[PDB]
Amino acid sequence: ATLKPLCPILEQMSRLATSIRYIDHAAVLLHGLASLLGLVENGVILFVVGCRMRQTVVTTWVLHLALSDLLASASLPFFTYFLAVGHSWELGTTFCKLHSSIFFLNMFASGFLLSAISLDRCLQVVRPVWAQNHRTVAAAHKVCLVLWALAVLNTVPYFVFRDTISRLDGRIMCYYNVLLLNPGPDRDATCNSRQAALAVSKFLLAFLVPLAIIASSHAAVSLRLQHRADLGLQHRNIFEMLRIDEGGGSGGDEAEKLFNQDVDAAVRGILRNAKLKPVYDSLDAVRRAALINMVFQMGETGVAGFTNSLRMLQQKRWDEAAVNLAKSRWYNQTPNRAKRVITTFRTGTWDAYRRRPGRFVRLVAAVVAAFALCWGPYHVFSLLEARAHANPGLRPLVWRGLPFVTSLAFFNSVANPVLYVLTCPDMLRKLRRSLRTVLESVL
Ligand SMILES: CN([C@@H]1CCc2c(c3ccccc3n2CC(=O)O)C1)S(=O)(=O)c1ccc(F)cc1
Ligand SMILES: CCCCCCCC/C=C\CCCCCCCC(=O)O
Ligand SMILES: CCCCCCCC/C=C\CCCCCCCC(=O)O
Repeated sequence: ATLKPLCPILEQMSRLATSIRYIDHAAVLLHGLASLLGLVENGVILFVVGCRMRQTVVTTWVLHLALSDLLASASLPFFTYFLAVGHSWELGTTFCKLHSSIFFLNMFASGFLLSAISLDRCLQVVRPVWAQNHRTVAAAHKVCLVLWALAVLNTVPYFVFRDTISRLDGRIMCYYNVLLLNPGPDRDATCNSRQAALAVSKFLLAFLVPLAIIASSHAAVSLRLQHRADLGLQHRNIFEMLRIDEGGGSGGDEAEKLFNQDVDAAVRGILRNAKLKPVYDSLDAVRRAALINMVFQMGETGVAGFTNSLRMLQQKRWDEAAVNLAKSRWYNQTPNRAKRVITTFRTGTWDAYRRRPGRFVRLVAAVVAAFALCWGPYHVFSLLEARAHANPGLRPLVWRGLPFVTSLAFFNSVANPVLYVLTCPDMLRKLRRSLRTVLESVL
């Protein structure tokens, strides 16, 4: 036989005269239905958004946001089995680590994605010139891959410090064991230090900091839109295009700004090139603005690569240039930012990017609301559990609330897909269409 040293928080939990267990069937059914609903709801969401819906940047955020919830409701039926046998983990040690990791993986992922969403909207409003030339779908996909890697990285310690602990009544707990690996000379000290180190860091990186970014990005937008509304109602600013001085301040540090919008710098480069300058002189003010965007999107070298297209613009053969530009890799990989430039060359009319209002606003505000209401109460008790190492009086209070608010965060994965439909008419329409098509196939 063996013997492991445990933290005082655990030892009391390991001591609460019979092998017979009482089964709360109500919780079994409650978590049972939540498993099926959670899998089916997020299941059809991924299909509707990903297969039968036009792919943009915002729908990419939601797509990954529905993927983490799918994994979250995949671990749920194993937790139902846990309750079915009277609160006991009977599926080995390695499966205990993996099952627990999913909960934390979904936690960090959801907190990072809600941050990315708020920042994507912020860049769209605060820096219009940059956004229209770089906010592509492929970039949105690339960002998510980084976020998941950081999500996995932050769930590494929780995988390590999970362990199965035998009780005195026969049950087997699956919970924290901060002494499992590399315990210091002082067990009591390292029990408290690394426990608070987990509760505090998880509270900041995955909740408080997301909420801070969300609220901070929300205030920047509302003020920027108010200023823009005042500019639009001015007679002078009627046909103005590619503005920068909306944020105020001087215009001397334009070459040093992140998410750059230095329009003047590109113009000097255009005149420096022997290929682009005579073409630039041929075009009118509107078609010059579209040429600058091309320089912004692929650089001077790439724009000078379209020989036949430049020759067509210089002779004012617009429709002929439009046909040529449409058969390129530039238009094939990023159609949205490309179609806007090509059409400008055709019509000779400018289409304002800052005219287009944001989408999925009702969706994000609803998911955030559910996010703060489900993970809110959880972190409150989690921080108290770390505090309960020095104060013994808080311990019975933790044993009551923590099992509930944990299941509350669990049910967050079941709430979101319902909220997706109620705040997005396009989603609901596309769903009833698929539903009707499916039912018609049988008849
Ligand atoms: C009910 N059991 C755990 C409660 C807390 C908890 C569990 C769990 C499983 C996966 C992911 C997270 C989980 N949490 C919350 C957390 O890890 O912070 C099961 S229990 O009987 O072992 C238990 C009951 C009361 C308690 F205070 C601690 C553990
Ligand atoms: C296993 C059961 C659940 C399966 C439901 C349907 C799965 C298919 C979902 C969409 C697949 C194609 C997605 C294409 C968009 C890629 C966007 C991205 O992930 O960056
Ligand atoms: C499965 C149980 C989990 C449910 C947790 C609660 C989820 C819903 C949270 C609050 C949603 C409120 C939405 C706020 C926007 C209201 C829409 C409006 O009036 O414009």
